[PDB]
This record gives sequence, structure tokens and C-alpha cells, in this order.
Amino acid sequence: HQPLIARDGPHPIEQPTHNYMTKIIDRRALNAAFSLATEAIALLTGEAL
Amino acid sequence: HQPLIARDGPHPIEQPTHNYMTKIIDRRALNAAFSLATEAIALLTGEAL
Repeated sequence: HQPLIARDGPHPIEQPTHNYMTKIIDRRALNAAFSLATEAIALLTGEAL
Repeated sequence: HQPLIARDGPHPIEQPTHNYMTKIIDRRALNAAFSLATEAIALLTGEAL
């Protein structure tokens, strides 16, 4: 919204205004890795015990 | 009003003076708009209830 002040003519008579806005959500993401080895898989399983 | 001092010669003898003043009141005017809409008349009236 906007407030006003009153004046004398011959200014044209100014009106009360309004302003309306919408904003769009912008979207981002993250990344990370974890990598294992070949033999570290089997040691959790049991295939190399 | 004006106060005085007394003098000697050859300065001339001064008199008490007076002043009277009138001042015309300046005058202005203000303006501010309001404007409604077409539908909002029928909402406040009862024609769209």
C-alpha cells in the first residue's frame, strides 16, 4: 500500500493507489559422493570371510 | 510601540512614535480523491446479495 498527502490545485487530484505482487519459488539442490572399494563390499556381506 | 531616549543639542528633539498594522489572511484549499468501482456500489447497496 501507499499513503498520500493532499495538495492544492491546479494539480490534478491524485488517487489512493495499491500494489500487488507474487514471487516465484526458485529451486536448487546439492550433491555429494560416498564411494566404496571393490573388496569393502564383500567384507560386509561375508563373501570374503 | 517604540521606547525613547533623551538627547542634548544639537540633536533634534524626538517624539514617541506608534505603529499599527493589518495583515490579510491568506487562504488555500485541499483535494483528495476516493474513487470506488462499479461492482462495489452493488455490494454495499444490496443488489448483489
